[PDB]
Amino acid sequence: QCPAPPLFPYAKPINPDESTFPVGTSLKYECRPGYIKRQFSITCEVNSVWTSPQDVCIRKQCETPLDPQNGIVHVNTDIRFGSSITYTCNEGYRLIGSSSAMCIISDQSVAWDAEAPICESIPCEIPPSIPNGDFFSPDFHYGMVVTYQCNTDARGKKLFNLVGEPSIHCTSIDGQVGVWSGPPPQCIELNKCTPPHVENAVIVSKNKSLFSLRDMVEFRCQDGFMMKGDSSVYCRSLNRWEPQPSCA
Repeated sequence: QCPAPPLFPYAKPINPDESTFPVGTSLKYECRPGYIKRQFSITCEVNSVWTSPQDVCIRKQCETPLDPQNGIVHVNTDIRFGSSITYTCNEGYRLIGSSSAMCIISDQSVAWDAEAPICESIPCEIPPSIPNGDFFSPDFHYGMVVTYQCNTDARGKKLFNLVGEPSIHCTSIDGQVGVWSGPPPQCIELNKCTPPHVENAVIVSKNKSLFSLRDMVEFRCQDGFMMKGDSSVYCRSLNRWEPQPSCA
């Protein structure tokens, strides 16, 4: 009075074709590849329904995954047959290798179909060379800082004004390519001024790549705003402008 047995995703019959079994019939089943090896029986009970033993087939375990150095392993389900793991690298590190692995049948057991990846520090190009100066460094990777310094004269006395941020650091925008945080500073002669900047204004006087002491600069505010302060300023020592205007 029993119908054909259920068709288990984890088990198969040891000796496979029929559609009618009397009550009390026992059939010999086997756990499929990737499950811990076991032979068992399914029985046709008095009410014409089949019963199999509890937790008969357990999925085989793959080796314990570890977090890469400077990275993390993500176990989304478990570390058994059919499951997958993904890897990510931490901030300032980039992945080399496979970003995922799956627990698959390997010979007479189970194994990860890929090796764990490396999370290496994002590298940087040598920082820029600047005329009349250089950077101090103890090979550049994410986070490293470099400070620039102007050359002194042959007697160790100040010869240039260091203009801008003296320090820059290796960073990244995409998490793959390393970029320096900003531009390097400049080493300007003591009787010179660098071109001045006023937001939402243009220079109407002669533009210069570099200005000399007492040189004048005239600014014009763009259409929409206008002068606050004097429009004319003059080059002072130590890269200063006297007086120091605005466009609001």
